[PDB]
Amino acid sequence: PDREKALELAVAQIEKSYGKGSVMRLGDEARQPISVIPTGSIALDVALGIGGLPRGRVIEIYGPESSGKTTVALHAVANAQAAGGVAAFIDAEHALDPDYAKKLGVDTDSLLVSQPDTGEQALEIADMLIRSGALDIVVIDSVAALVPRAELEGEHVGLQARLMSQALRKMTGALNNSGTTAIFINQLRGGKALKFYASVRMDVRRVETLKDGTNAVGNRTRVKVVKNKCSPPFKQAEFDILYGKGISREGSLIDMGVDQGLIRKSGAWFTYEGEQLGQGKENARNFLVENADVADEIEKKIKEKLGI
Repeated sequence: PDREKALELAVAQIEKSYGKGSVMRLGDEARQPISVIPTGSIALDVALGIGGLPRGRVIEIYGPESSGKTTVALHAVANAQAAGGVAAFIDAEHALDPDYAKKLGVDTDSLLVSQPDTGEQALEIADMLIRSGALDIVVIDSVAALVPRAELEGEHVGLQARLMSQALRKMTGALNNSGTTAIFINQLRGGKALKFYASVRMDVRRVETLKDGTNAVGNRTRVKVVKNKCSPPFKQAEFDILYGKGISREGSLIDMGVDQGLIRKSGAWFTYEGEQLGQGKENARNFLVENADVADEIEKKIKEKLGI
């Protein structure tokens, strides 16, 4: 007790001097904010502690080419919009499939999109939009492609990382005031700065291909929250990304349903509330999309349990 008070004291000071979430026990509960941006997977939302991505903060989603990181970012955009928010996409990759985006739920027609000339222009344009205070979310695709005017014009050579540092300093201010979430997408082969400014960092991988007899359906995706200033870090989540359709909300609800024991098994059968969802995972998955009311109740109960 003599020790516990001096430690609590120490933490309180640390917290007051450097920010809430500057230290925490990994077992601690998450302090729930007013609103967050759901990710598209409840499993990830849970892994994230606060039921989704935080507002007013920088976020980094990284992984190899074709890992699903864009898909996660696109789902963030869809939810933000679905709650009546405005969204922006700073595109230096020129890779966006809007039909795909549309099928996830993105209102593409009303999605702001910029295809910048340079790295600095991209980040300036980003800041300018953020300072409006009219945006809920902005996605920057991508870090690697934020090439500096000088490099794009002719001719020292370490300045791209310096451009990101400078830009993030400014942006972080604007983001905090505005309540806008910035997502940076990033490859593996200016991340040195982003790594520290980011309140959340998500490591995304493809784990394995999905079945459909002899032809596939998609990829089981794994995400580790390697950095989280809003809740205990180092948590991970797994969910399914189905080609042309995105994250299986339904499949994620089942997985977490059984994880929490709200959903039970009678062998291959999935029980809920004493009634059967389906035999095998895909019928359960299909049953939930055809029956939205019960899918929302499963989600309802999952959040009630975890306080998400």
